[PDB]
Amino acid sequence: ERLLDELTLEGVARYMQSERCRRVICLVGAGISTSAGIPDFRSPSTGLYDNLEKYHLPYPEAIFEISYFKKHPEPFFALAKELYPGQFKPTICHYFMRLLKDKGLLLRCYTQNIDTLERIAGLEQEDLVEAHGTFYTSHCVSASCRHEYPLSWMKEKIFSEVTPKCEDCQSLVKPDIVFFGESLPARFFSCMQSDFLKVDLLLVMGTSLQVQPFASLISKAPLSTPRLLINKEKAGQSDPFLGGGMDFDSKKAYRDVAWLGECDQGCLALAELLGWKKELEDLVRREHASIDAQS
Ligand SMILES: O=C(NCc1ccccn1)c1cccc(Cl)c1
Ligand SMILES: O=C(NCc1ccccn1)c1cccc(Cl)c1
Ligand SMILES: [Zn+2]
Repeated sequence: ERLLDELTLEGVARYMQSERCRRVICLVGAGISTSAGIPDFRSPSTGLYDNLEKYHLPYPEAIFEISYFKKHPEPFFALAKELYPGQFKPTICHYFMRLLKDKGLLLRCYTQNIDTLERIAGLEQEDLVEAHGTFYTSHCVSASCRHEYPLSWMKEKIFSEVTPKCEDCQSLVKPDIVFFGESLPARFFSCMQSDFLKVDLLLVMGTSLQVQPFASLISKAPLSTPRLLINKEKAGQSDPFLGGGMDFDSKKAYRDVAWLGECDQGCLALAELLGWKKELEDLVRREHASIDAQS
């Protein structure tokens, strides 16, 4: 009746190595980068919204909003200095996605994260839909210029506490983040339209599937497509209040599996089942060593 022979990680692994599973879409959120030292600035425990008094804001969310930013970019860039990572070292989860790419299984990774770790882990622009944008590149805001600047340039400006201005036209330069008040990139909708005709497996890692329209991606899968959640908490189920949600646990469940724990440990377990654990270990050890050894 169903593509998975059982609703377990082992069933998913068996399906993945069957001839029926050729194209995997990953949907990822902040949970895949916390072990890298990047806080989930949507979890209250990080306390982002609490410390934001030194920036003297009209309301807390204005520092994440596009119009305020264009009028007053200094608070955003001071906060960006405060929150700048000490290192950019992707996680076992990120490299698991790189292994998917290497094995010819990765159709697309849709990410909510702006932290660039997918790119550092070796996913290419074509592999990625950065649904909420990214720090990886920045652009002059003037429509007639749009000069692109890499993260190293932006970092130099942020740490020297100089507001980044375009070298060609002296306009403000903004990281390619989707600020509040901007629309998600057109790439998100056009890729969605094409990719979900083609997907054999949805791997949902490190996201509670609460932010829209990203969360709605799980309902774009074909009805037969298995969907594996690797996350500290079960998520994406139909909300009993607000009227294609995940069904892990009912008598009617047939394709959705929940593996509850840290994303790294779930990806290690899945890799072990697939026979990839040594490959993943070697890839992570050498990439981490190269990052640690940046001189
Ligand atoms: O996610 C953030 N900062 C970490 C980071 C990641 C990659 C590159 C630079 N910074 C971040 C979130 C909200 C507001 C600001 Cl201002 C920064
Ligand atoms: O989450 C979003 N953007 C990321 C972000 C990070 C730091 C500062 C501002 N925005 C976002 C924006 C607009 C609509 C939606 Cl649905 C999400
Ligand atoms: Zn410019």
